[PDB]
Amino acid sequence: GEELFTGVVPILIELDGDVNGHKFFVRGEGEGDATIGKLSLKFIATTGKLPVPWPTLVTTLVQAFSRYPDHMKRHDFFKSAMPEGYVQERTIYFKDDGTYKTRAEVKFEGCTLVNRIELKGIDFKEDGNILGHKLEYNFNSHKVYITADKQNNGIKANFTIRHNVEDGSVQLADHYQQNTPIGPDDHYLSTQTILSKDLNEKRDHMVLLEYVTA
Amino acid sequence: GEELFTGVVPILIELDGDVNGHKFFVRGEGEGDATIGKLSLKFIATTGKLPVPWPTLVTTLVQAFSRYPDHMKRHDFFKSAMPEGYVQERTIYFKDDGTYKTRAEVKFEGCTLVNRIELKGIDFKEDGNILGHKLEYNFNSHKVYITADKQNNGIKANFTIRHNVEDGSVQLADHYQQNTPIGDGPLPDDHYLSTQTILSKDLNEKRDHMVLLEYVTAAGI
Repeated sequence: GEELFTGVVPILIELDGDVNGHKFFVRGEGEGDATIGKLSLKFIATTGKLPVPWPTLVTTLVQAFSRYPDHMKRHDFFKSAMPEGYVQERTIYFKDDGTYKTRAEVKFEGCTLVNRIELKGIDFKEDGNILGHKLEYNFNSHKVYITADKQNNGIKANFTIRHNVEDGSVQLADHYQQNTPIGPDDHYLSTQTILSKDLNEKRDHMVLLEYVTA
Repeated sequence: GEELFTGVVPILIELDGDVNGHKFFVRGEGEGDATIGKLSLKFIATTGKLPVPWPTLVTTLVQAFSRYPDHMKRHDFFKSAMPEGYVQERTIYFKDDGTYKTRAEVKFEGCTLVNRIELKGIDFKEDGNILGHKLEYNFNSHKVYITADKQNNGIKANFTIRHNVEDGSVQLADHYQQNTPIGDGPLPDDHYLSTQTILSKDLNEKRDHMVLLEYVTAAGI
């Protein structure tokens, strides 16, 4: 399915989220290029100020755009699932803090790639790093190891994101991933991310850029 | 229909040309937006300096990216033919000179819109405006009158490009269009396409080329 990822591909991302009863919705549009890894998206919270800081949704808000090199093309499960797409399920444990349960389907709708996500977060501490918005507006580089899932015919991944916090400590988020096709050897995805803001935009937003290679 | 023309669409253009025996090939790539009417393309002559000046190829080298406003959406024949596409057959008469006959298939091939063109030119003067490269590297604003052709289930168009000549004269090029859908399920009253075009060059680029930017909108009604 890599046949569909040569050159720039338009992207739509919709996240239906519920953290501790706090209902919110995020829409993102942009382009992705998987020849260089470039991911460029802008997200908008159509339901007010987010109850949760933007950097925690980064891992939830398209690894199909990883810049798999010539000797690692056989291992790209993500593109190969397209245009049928795949289902991405994740469990995110914020240490000493609440937890995420995310189900995501990444599929082609026409010529555009769509990532429709449902998120549920419970047992989060108010006045803490997540609900208290104490997390820095950053996302540092992380390696994500991908392995093959023998039972369900897809891939699984686990990694720990280190969120920088304003006072100076470090907030950790343990990730557990499961990808399943709708219709690979041990390698990793090295990711870089920049977070910016659009000054003409007053709705709570996030502009991100990403470089992903394997 | 028009749904494939919301937002930026990638474009590939390939020209197989035969003018007075002088064989050439032109390849073009870029993007189009039909919400604002913007075309951004770069063409390369992969076979040496063209026997004919670039401007003469402008009209031949995807009117589907014209910016039909919401109240003239019904009249957009080009978009309605997609993704199966349409055939553009054109005859171009240069006054006191030779003539172009172009057959082109503009269709969606995957997520890219492709314009494959066959061009044949005869009876051109070696000592004239075209073969002599007397035409300036520009393209002035032109209106393209569209009427509905019910018999061929498409559209026909007539317009005349005024090509500037270096001495100060004007070379005229009479155009005659006929567009035919490749499938079925695609007819607009008399309206026109007002077009602006800039022809530029990339200094990094060693091959005979042409970079253009174009703004096409629909009006008259």
